[PDB]
Amino acid sequence: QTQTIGRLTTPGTNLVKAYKTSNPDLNRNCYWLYFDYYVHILGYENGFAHVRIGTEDCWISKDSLEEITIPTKSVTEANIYSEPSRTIIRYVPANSDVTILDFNCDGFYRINYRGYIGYILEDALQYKWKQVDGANDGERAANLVKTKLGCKYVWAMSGPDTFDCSGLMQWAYNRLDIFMHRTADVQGNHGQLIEDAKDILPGDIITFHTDSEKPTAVTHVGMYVGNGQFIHASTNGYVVRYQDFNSYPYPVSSIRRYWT
Repeated sequence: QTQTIGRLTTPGTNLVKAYKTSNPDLNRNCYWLYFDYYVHILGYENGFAHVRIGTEDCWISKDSLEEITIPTKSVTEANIYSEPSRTIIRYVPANSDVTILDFNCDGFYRINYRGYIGYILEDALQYKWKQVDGANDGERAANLVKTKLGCKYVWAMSGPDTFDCSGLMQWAYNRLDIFMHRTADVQGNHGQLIEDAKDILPGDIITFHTDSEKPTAVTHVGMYVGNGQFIHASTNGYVVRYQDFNSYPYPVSSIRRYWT
């Protein structure tokens, strides 16, 4: 499928309602999407853009996002194929200036090279769309939140500069084209369940019971980042901060793995 790149702009605010069809009851949105998130644009219809995050697709107002392209230079000669697979369309010298139109196409960017359109290997271009390093998406997610240490706590925010506990998680996995829902309790009910804290890995999310007088309730979430530490947007300082996993005095509800 041919797709373009969307960056949410939500003019004048931080959120836009999402719907599951192009003719919705505007009062019955399935959830929201947020400022500076990234999506694949599937198409347009009835004033809405059809967007996709990983395995999730929904509809948002065309005014809430902007279609964008990404220029970069190549660092490794390779062939621009007609689809993300090594019919040849052209060739890219040493470091040619190109323009990316789509990403994460089974290892292949979709680009424009001096007027020629097609798919090129990800590692051939200087720009790396995940931004961070890591052995798997879990470690990448962990390194993404580490970049946010010190960011201030604000309710209902998901970046780029302020966060609440659940927004930090959804922001991090949106940067990896992996969708999770917005609230802590829903996040803790999806992805692969890790029943054993000794088996946790960076990028795994942890939900917690933080109210002793409502001990089954789930309002708070963090992400394991290795070495017995997790990171969370916390009201204990109103900041994104490290937290010692073992001495944290609030019980775990679930450990969930959204990376594969």
